[PDB]
Amino acid sequence: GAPWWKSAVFYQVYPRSFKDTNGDGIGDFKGLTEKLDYLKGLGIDAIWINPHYASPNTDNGYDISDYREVMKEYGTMEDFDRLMAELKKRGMRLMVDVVINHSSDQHEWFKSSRASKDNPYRDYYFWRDGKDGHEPNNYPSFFGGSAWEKDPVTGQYYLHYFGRQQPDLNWDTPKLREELYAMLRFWLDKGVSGMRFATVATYSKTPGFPDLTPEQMKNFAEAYTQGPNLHRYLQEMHEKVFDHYDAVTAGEIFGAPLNQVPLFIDSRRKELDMAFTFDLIRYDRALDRWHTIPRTLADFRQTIDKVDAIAGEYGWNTFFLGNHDNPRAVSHFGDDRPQWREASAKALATVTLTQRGTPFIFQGDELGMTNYPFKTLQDFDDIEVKGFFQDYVETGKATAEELLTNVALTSRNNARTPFQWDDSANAGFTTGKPWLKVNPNYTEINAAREIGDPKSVYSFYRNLISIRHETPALSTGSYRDIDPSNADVYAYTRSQDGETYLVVVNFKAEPRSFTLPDGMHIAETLIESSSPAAPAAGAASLELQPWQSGIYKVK
Ligand SMILES: OC[C@H]1O[C@H](O)[C@H](O)[C@@H](O)[C@@H]1O
Ligand SMILES: [Ca+2]
Repeated sequence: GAPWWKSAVFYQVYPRSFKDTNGDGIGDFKGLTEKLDYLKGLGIDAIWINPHYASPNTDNGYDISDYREVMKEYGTMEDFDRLMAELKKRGMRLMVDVVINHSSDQHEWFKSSRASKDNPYRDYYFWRDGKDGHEPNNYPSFFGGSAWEKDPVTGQYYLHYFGRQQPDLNWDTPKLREELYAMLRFWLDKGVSGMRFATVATYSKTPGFPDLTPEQMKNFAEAYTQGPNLHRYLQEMHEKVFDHYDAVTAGEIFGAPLNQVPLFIDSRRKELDMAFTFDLIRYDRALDRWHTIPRTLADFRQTIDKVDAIAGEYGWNTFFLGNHDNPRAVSHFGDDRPQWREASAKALATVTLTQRGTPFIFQGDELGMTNYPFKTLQDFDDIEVKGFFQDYVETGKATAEELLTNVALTSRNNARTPFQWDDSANAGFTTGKPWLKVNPNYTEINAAREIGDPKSVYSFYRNLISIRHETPALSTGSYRDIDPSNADVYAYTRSQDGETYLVVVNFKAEPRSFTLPDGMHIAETLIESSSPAAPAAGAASLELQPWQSGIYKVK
């Protein structure tokens, strides 16, 4: 049979922005725990939570200062234990985020490492002499400036691919590997069902740290995935940790060329179980990560087809249209204008829930939440944007205005505005002042309004989750794009054990038709959105309303 995770629907919870229960304006574990019935009723099998560890929060949990303690803002270890127990009560599973490319610079390992060149923890991190009067080499940081920071305590520089307060951990050091493996066991021994490995493809660094070529410089995120020992380390982690448990692992394979993805997820390789890739969600992002490039449905569907191709007989993909690092799904891939938001959000739900792979729904997407109307500099506050200011505005490459107009569309804060529970003060997320403002559209878009409405985005998601669960081909079926070149109507089949389903989604705000492949006809209509009526049994074609979606069994 297929592992539970291949037929699961996951929901991602960004705990900081999901539900606050003590009026400090930051979401927490008690808030999440209080909302499990809501997630269970939606039909969710397992939740992935963003990092929940002790953290100075320079990067909202991705800078961890103690891997064996809970972040103070979310609660205590007891609250974490209660979350797990309450999930388990409901037959639901927890996946946690694992951030072991780097720690906080406040982690005690780093506090020791920096003390001297002979410190026992010195090689828990990468320390190098400057060269030619400046940095060890020309590596840039994702979060601005050089990836090398001089520490005058020793006069050497340490490596940080991300923030200056996120020094990279040195996987070449076996005692470091052993500490990380022991840390992973600490959490898995508590009963955690899954682990998502953040930036998993950057763990291996190239011996000697030679300069990037100017080609590599223009795509340094890819260069940082090419360390010669990467798969050696992932295999060791599996041997020493995951072989001993039954937790699912997922890698956030950021930066890596798609053709390398099989090395991470082929089950025979004993590395990771499934891939988060970024080819789709960044399919319209420029190399600088902040400009957008126009794309069409043909580019969208062709990327999916390529990502599907790298999950062979033995590999497996996740599928997602949003996460805490990206704009809102309906804003990004749909049409978020008041007249099309609901219709297009339903369309994208149909896509999400009928893809081959394990779908992850990001918190709020089931309501049709949208991008935020940024109005002030403060609205954009985020370490990555601070870095774009450093790299692009201080250097005179762009004005602040150019940067913010563009980051309005791409800002990670679009995804981090509080979840909109109801139409009370701050959409019911907090009784205090939320850490990020609530989107003003919460008067219209909120869970309490949608749950009771048969025609809401929520109810559609719920109904799609039910259909997928009921229908094996829709989870583990083969996938085939009916016409990769079509830029109007996305259509595809899922097949398993001699049953074939057809998914058809108009991405245009206009009527369009669709002719089924010769020899194929409609047998039954499982569900549709924005349709006035279902096709007649035997139909060789369909008339589509704007943004209409449907799933059909064919014959
Ligand atoms: O840790 C640095 C970054 O790593 C991953 O890309 C995370 O998904 C992102 O939120 C984080 O800032
Ligand atoms: Ca709180």
